[PDB]
Amino acid sequence: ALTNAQILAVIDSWEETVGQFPVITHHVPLGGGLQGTLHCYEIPLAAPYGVGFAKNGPTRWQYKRTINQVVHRWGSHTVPFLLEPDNINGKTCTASHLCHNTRCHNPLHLCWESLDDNKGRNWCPGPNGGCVHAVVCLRQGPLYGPGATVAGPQQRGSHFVV
Amino acid sequence: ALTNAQILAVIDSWEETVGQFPVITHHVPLGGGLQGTLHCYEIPLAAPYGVGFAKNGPTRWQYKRTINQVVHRWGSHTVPFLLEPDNINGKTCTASHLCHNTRCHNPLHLCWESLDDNKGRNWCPGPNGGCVHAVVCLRQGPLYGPGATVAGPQQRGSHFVV
DNA sequence: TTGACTCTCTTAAGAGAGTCA
DNA sequence: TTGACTCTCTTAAGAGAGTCA
Ligand SMILES: [Tl+]
Ligand SMILES: [Tl+]
Ligand SMILES: [Zn+2]
Ligand SMILES: [Zn+2]
Ligand SMILES: [Zn+2]
Ligand SMILES: [Zn+2]
Repeated sequence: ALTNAQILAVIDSWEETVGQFPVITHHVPLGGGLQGTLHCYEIPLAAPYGVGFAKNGPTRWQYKRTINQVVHRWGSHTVPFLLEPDNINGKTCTASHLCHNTRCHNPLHLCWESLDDNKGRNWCPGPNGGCVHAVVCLRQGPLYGPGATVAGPQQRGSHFVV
Repeated sequence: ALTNAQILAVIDSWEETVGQFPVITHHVPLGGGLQGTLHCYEIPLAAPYGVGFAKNGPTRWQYKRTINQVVHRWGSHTVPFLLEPDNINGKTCTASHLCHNTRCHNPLHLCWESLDDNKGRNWCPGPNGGCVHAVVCLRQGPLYGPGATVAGPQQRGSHFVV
């Protein structure tokens, strides 16, 4: 098992490497009709990605470090949270992009929460539109809005009441 | 099946059978500290479920009818929408429970929308809490709230900015 | 020890189709 | 014809692990 010092060193080498990713400025909706700016540190689209990083899926990467001849590997966005509890309320903790930008590995753009909380940020009105998340959103969710419903509630007869 | 008249006959037969399901009253949060009341028509927990209905999964059912001697089968919640486009913006249309009650088959609790719109209703603040869905929600989403984030955005060094 | 690939799995909102009687 | 079971698949937010040099 890695000591807490070894984990800290893993987190430090991860931050060192990610800090050299290309930094892209994105203008984003905050809610309430406001505009804000996020700076994402984006993993490259193709190899090489950076020391310790490899792509295991179209938008999935892993970080790998070998310590005392033992290979350790983590999901690439989970590394900032290696000193945190890994579950809550019986649910696994997941890396959650506050910037909604999968390639971004900026730890200031990530939080550590259940998959349901993670997903729900897709529909949040944003920090200036009424977000109620205790760890506040950085932007309005990309899927927030009136939606595109094709057909609403309806019946042909009179068998039903709401 | 194929013709419009045949499709109307399927919707009417479905409504007649579901109109005989047990009607269960559920009191629900509306948002804004308000409460409302919904009447769900709930498919039975075990066989028999009703004429034409069979369970294909723990919370999945199908409706089956024999038309021109050929069996036609649909997901049990899709029948009200058989005359609607089955996609929108290149996304499949799905039956979306406004009451968030899978066993309910009340078509006044169903709409027809992309899977993303469907999912997002889980986190909607509700019709009295700021819902912006064009086809309005019937209740606050069961997952709306501050969340239970274990760790927020953080860095150990000074390589990152928001 | 390291890079660049390969594969399958989880979750919770949803689906389609076959085997018997 | 109808009922009651079986099985796997889709999506988009997320994961773990093997092989080879
Ligand atoms: Tl997310
Ligand atoms: Tl739903
Ligand atoms: Zn970012
Ligand atoms: Zn939020
Ligand atoms: Zn209902
Ligand atoms: Zn809504």
